[PDB]
Amino acid sequence: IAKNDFSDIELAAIPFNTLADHYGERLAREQLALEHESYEMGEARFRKMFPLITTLLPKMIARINDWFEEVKAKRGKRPTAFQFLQEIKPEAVAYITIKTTLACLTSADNTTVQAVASAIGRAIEDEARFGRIRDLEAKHFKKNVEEQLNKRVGHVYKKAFMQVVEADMLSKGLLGGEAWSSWHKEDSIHVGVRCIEMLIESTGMVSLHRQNAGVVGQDSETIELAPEYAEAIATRAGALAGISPMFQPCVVPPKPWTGITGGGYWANGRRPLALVRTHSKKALMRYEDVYMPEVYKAINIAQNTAWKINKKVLAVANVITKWKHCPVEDIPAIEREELPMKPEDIDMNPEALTAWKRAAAAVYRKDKARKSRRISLEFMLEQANKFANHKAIWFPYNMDWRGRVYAVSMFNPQGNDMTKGLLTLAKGKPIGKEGYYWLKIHGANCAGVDKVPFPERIKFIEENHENIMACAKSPLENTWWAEQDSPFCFLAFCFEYAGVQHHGLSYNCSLPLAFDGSCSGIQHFSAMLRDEVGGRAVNLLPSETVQDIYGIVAKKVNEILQADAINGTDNEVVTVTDENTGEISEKVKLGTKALAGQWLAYGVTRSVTKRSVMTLAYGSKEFGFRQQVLEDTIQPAIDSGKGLMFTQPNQAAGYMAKLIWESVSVTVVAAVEAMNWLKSAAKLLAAEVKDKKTGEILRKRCAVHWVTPDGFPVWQEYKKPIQTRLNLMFLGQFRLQPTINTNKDSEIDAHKQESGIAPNFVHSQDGSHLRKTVVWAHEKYGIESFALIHDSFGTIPADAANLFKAVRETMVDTYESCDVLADFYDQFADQLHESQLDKMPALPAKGNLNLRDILESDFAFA
DNA sequence: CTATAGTGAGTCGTATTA
DNA sequence: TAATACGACTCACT
Repeated sequence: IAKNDFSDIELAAIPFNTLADHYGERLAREQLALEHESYEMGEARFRKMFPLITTLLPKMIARINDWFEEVKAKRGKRPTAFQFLQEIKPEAVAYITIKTTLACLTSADNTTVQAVASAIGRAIEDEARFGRIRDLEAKHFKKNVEEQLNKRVGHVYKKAFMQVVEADMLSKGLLGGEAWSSWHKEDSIHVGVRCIEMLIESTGMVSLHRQNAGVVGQDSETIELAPEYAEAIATRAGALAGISPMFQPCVVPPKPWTGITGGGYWANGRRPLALVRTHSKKALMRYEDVYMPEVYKAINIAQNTAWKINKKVLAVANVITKWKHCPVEDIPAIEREELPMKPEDIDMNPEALTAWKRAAAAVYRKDKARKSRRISLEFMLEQANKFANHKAIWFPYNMDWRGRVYAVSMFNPQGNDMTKGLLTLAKGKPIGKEGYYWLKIHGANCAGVDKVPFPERIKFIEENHENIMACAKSPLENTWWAEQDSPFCFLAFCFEYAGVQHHGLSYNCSLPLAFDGSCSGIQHFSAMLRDEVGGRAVNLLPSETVQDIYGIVAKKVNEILQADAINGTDNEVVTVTDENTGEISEKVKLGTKALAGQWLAYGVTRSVTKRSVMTLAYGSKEFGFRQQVLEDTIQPAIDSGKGLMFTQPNQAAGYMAKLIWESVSVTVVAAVEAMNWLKSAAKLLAAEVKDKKTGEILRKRCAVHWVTPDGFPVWQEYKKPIQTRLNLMFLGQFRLQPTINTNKDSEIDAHKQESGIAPNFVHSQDGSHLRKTVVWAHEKYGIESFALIHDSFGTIPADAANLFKAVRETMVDTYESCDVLADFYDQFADQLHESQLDKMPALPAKGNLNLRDILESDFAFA
């Protein structure tokens, strides 16, 4: 083990060396240096900036010292935060805070004092530990290594790219460990809050706002980025110049994963990562010695893909994102949106100061969103411009408790349009007729043209040749591209395309082209159940046309509407018929006849069913859609000015929720029958079997466990949090008493255990597919560069051909030799129940579909 | 999922510390 | 001595 076995001084030297031999000495330090930014800002690096940081940092740092004197100069008990914070270096505490606070303000929703406070403690603790070794480390790579200039060089602008290291040739000292916080959450939060409290004091960077003072289920306290400060981020250029996200890319290939922890990043002066993100330590220890060569292999392969900033697009982005009217109708506006005017009628409540509260609300709900979207954007731009020149960069990877693979860094290939467009693959190959083809297939997809057959997609592309060429030429003048669904990505396609018209198929392209799965989960359920009626619906089977589940699910809603418009119930009486005299209320019930018509008066298209149905693989049922249709279709309808046909809004949702559910239930009968078998399993596995008046524990509440095809075990165990509050005098102004979930966990939550299985299962299932797909597309075919995004697979135009069939292969290969459901039963059988037994099973029926049809399936990527 | 978390005041009793 | 900070509890809440 790295720990214990070695001494602080060694551990602080090992990473640098094992990283200097490879890649050179110049980068060796750049890698550690860069990583060290997660904890402290560099003296030289800072001073060199003579941006926002240049004012925050110094004032913040001074305030931490002032406080330390204040605390000591006083008799009696010392604030709990002190105890922990006093140990840590003020230059690190300040940076971690500022840095971390901002990153948290990127979330348009969870900016409650607890989320923020928690983040700070989680990182301030990472410096508390590791800080020593981190210091030694800085010292060590700051000094020049001895002799050999050929080894100290390394890089050299050649054509070959840095090669990853051999897991077998890795020093023990690099084998990480202990990647879990060890502080009681109370202490953690304690630290957090004070840091925050000090940020405010020294620099009014943020403010605390009381939200919904009174509501027992909504009340809260949140952090808001102070106005003047927010306006600088949107207005100035690079106000976040020296404020890089917690996790940044890499300048050298990521440390391979050999164990449960300590992979990806290199420095030992940091808090090691963790193969699997988990709710607890022990929970993560269940992977200590599992043995899943394929999982690690898939991961390690994924890390390797080299990326490079897309210089050109970075050039366009740096500009347009500062226009008082950007051509991209999505880039958050610069000028705040002014609140609605008041009808002057203050003393009237017909609906004035009744709904006006709502009117203003929305505007406020948006300003916050738009503000925090600006920060995320700015973070990306900063991160983009920061590595714009780097020949190449890499991304370390992680997994969620289900398996799904994720890029650790904030700015990563799994981001949004702009984020994606700013990136492209490091090395490419000559496009060739094969590539040029799909490069144009992607560009089509990049626009809202992906519901049609390939040939016809191609038409669209060539039919806009002059357009594509115009924009590529002068992007700031021919903004046609910025009017496309995936603007920055399309624009990224134009730069390449034109690049082919200027070099022929001998052109070397690296743009990552992706093939996204139609409707993951519904695909997977369909395969494991061989449902033909449903698989086709998604797209498993070949067709002349691209199937559109959300669309075939809509045509069915319509025919029921048509019929219920002709026939159907008749508007019912009131509540006086059920209870004569006393309740003239609900003077309306509305039958199916009226309700349907109201729907036929609105339209009911593919939109009205998209979300309502795609949340099927999330535990949604007929009751779920109710509150879904309402806010996603009717509410904003009324709220706009239309939808005046929904007289009794609450009832309309009820009618539609039914129709969608009744409609889907027949379309993908399988998925439904499978989700049910799983809900009916987690239930028994959860429930606490008890005897009548004896209460003896026949068998306790257990967790649902199963293993995925590529051999990745997964345990799903939702638990009930043990809460508590804290009494914190805030800025000596009032007592902030936040409710917080304590690390100590108790009884299992059978309700969430049940309603969470299905959605979790498939996701885990498509996670293994994504992995197998990386191993196959890497061994069978040359594909070595991957742009994974859960249900979207991408590579370079050259390798596109092979990846396109690779996904089909693995997809097929697995469900032909694996009965996941049965394999599941082989889990909770010999590991669950003792008495009942019956009234549970009934494995769903298998279908008449041929998993081979997939290979030839034209529009069923993934 | 990407972890997440009702609020402040009025009152007491307690170990701690200049 | 006698300040200090804060966990514990109980309440009322636009």
